[PDB]
Amino acid sequence: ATFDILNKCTYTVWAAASPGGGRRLDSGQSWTITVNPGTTNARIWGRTSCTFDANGRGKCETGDCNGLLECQGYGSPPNTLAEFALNQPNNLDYIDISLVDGFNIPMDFSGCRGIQCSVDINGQCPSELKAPGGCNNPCTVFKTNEYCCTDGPGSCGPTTYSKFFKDRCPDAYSYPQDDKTSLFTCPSGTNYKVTFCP
Repeated sequence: ATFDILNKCTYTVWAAASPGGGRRLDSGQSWTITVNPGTTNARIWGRTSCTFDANGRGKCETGDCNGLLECQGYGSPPNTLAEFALNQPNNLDYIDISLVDGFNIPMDFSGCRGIQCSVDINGQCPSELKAPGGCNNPCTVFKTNEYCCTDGPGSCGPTTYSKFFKDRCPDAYSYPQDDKTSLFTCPSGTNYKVTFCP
């Protein structure tokens, strides 16, 4: 599948992908990548307030991936995520926006349907969850089963903190087991667009 990733934010977003790497996107810029069928565990995000040297090493305020421009692994929360797994059984791609590793930049993820989390989550973030440049999920910050769902299927459910996210972005995962209303599929062969600040 192809992914067009577009920055419509008024500020530079250093886009990142696992797998795929990373690119500086100033306002209005785009980066198109191919992710092969069968890839699972994949994600596209944006990073704010980065600084990189001529070799691409440095540090981002949000979403930092081991201090590289061209990521080779996941970023540090808080980071809004476009998650996907391609060509799964019955020729299905499974897509979602997740807030389980936090929020940093508003996002639209579109394929056979549009998913969008665009409200001002940073401006409204509870003080328990605030981070520089974003809003953490309570699971990242408070490590208990109530928010992290480690104790098995059905052992957790929505909390006051996850409802903060879900009330604002009903279609994105707000806690780890938030699948019924956050996990979507498209037919394999669909191509995708991820847009920052839609």
